Amino acid sequence: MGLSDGEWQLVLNIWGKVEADVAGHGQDVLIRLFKGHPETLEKFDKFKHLKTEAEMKASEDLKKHGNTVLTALGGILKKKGHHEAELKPLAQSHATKHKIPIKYLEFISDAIIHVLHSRHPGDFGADAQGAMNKALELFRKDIAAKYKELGFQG
Ligand code: HEM
Repeated sequence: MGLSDGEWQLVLNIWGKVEADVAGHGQDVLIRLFKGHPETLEKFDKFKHLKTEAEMKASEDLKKHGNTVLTALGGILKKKGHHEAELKPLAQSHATKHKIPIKYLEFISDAIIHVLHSRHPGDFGADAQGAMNKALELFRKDIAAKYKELGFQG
């Protein structure tokens, strides 16, 4: 499931563009997720009134959470697969506290890739698309393994 040095470079190069506006990207990611898959929004009680993209875009609380999400994922990707320590706390909370079905991680992955297409069409070429998909697939695999280790079957 691993990535070559080349594939990681493609990943970290496009990620570098995300780093110019982590909160903006994070915001757009959660908007895509919540609009494409409303069942995910149901996990955030404090966002229940947010129904339209405009309402979501206007929420600084949602933007702040977007920042929190991509900051954590950024820490993980920069480790190039060597992300045990970063994944431990995240699997623990998401498996045992928030109880986020593993499927929803695939949805947020899709949403991340969508935002990258939206914001960086010049720089997010097909090689970088393939590599990002691989990187997110590794992330999902490793966390899904932790979920089961923790007894979370959702
Ligand atoms: C790339 C995947 C994800 C990353 C990196 C991520 C990261 C985080 C982080 C860092 C936090 C705060 C610390 C913590 O509680 O662990 C958090 C909280 C949370 N996450 Fe995630 N998350 C991801 C996916 C998801 C998805 C897909 C959902 C729901 C469909 C979700 C639901 C939540 C909820 C409900 C909280 C608590 C929010 C609050 O009460 O303020 N997460 N996430």
